[PDB]
Parts: sequence; C-alpha cells; structure tokens
Amino acid sequence: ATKKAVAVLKGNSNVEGVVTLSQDDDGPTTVNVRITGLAPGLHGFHLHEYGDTTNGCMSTGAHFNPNKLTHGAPGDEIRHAGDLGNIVANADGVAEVTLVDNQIPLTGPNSVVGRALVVHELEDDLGKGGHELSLTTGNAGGRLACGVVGLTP
Amino acid sequence: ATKKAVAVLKGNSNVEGVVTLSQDDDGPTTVNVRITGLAPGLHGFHLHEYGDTTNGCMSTGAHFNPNKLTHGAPGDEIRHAGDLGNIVANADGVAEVTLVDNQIPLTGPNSVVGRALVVHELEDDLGKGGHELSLTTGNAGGRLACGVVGLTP
Ligand SMILES: [Zn+2]
Ligand SMILES: [Zn+2]
Repeated sequence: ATKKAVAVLKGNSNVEGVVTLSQDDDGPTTVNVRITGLAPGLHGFHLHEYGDTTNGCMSTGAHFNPNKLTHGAPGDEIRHAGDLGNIVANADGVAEVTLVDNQIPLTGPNSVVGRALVVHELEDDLGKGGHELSLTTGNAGGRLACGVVGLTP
Repeated sequence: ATKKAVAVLKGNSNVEGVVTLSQDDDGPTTVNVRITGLAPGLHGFHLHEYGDTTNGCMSTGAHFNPNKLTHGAPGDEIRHAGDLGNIVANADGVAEVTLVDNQIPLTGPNSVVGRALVVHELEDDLGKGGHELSLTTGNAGGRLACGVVGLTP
C-alpha cells in the first residue's frame, strides 16, 4: 500500500524548502528533501513532536520520541524516532538528498502525519559531542525553517 | 482520551489566523476559529482534502469528501465532511467563532490531521444557490488563507 505526505518548510530567515515522504505498509519511509538558502555545510534535520507553528518553529516541541530514548544518529540503536541526522548544503546553499528511515511511519500509532520537519542552524553532533545538549538536541542550534507534515495524492 | 490539533492560516494577502481543534473518542470535534484581516461579512470556511501547500492554497484540493456527496450546509444531510459553513467577519475584519462538527474526527479513517483548513473570499451559498459551483465549492470564491492541521499537546 502507498501513502504520501509533504511538508513545506518556512521560517524566520531566508531558508525555504519542500520535503516529500512516502511509504508502503510496514515499510521504510522515503524522504526527499530540497531546501535552499542554507549556509554551506552540515545542518541538523529532524522530525519534531508537534505540527504546532503558532509561536514560530519553537512550538513544534522536541524531537519526536515515542520510545523515550536519548538523541542519536540515524544508524544508532539509541535514538529519537525523529533523528534523521544531517543534511548537506552545497556551495550554493542548497541541500538535496534522499533519506530512508524506519521510525517515521505515515500510519499507525507512531504516524508522523501532522507533526513537523525542522531544519536547524548548526551541525547535528549525533549524540557523540559530550555537551549538555548532545543527548537532547544534538546541539544543532536554532530553528531555520519548519513545516507541518500533510497528506498528498 | 482527548486529542488536539491546530492550524495556522496564511496566504497570498493580508489574512492570518489560528484554528484549534479538539475531540474525545467518537465525540464531535470542537473548532475554535480566530482569523484577522478579512473583509467584513460572511466567508466560506471549509476543511479541504490535502495538507499540500506547495502551489499556494490551491494544492489543498477540494472540500474533504469521504462520502462522495455534494456541497451543503453544516446542518444538512447531504454535505461534504469538510463543509463547516460560514464564518462572520465583524466590522474590524475579525472572525472569532466556535463551531462543533461530527464529520471531521481527529482519529480513524476519516481523520483530518494532515489536511487543510481554508478561509475563502466570498460567502458560501450552502448548495442552495443554483449556480454551477453551488454543488461543489458553494461559489465561495478564491482562497484567502490556509494551514495544515497539525498535532498539539
Ligand atoms: Zn534527537
Ligand atoms: Zn463542500
């Protein structure tokens, strides 16, 4: 079975983007990211708890964390469901990349439809940074843009 | 066992707003609307099919219609699930209103999480307008603002 969703990223900056998600059944979720206006380099890219955009990107809450674990890299055992790792922005400030993930379904109890995708200001340290923020946010800095994950055909 | 959702309405104009939704169980959904910058008068306010905002408010598709019926008023029998009727904008351009509805749940197959709320430019004619558009859009005109329905605490 095929389910699809999209997120339009906007924020208090010049960062804009589109993200599409698709999955079939218990399958993994394929994530296609295109974001422009980023500073060249690595950027944290996470799926956050809430699709609330009232008070800017902050209302989206923390990283989606159904298994109540600590922050990690996508390939780690111990990680938040929403830890998608880093996005690389090229010399033109554009990040295009396709990710695959197990922990962000489009159906079921752990569905991420109606939650948020956020692109961050700094590199995500994947938990291994030994900073106080390492085990919660990855020390990825402020929030550049976000969007609610909504349904598409 | 209470579910909650929110939608932040923006668009190609000067209309902005917040909408909050809540339901418990098979219960009705409560909708709290606050929209500013509207022209004084009646405005169509509908829940559309898709949370897609790629190409403005147009990507959100038509009125959410799981039962494949024609356009109607909220109290009719023959109506789209998304037909919430009209919103009244006072002399200052502000519409505050609390609606209750049966056909826009926050769980189950007919969930509206990840879909869109749209506020329209003209009065919704509730189907009884005998225009070609009367049975599909209510002839409510262009789309002033929309937002994706996302989860909150
Ligand atoms: Zn995390
Ligand atoms: Zn309708």
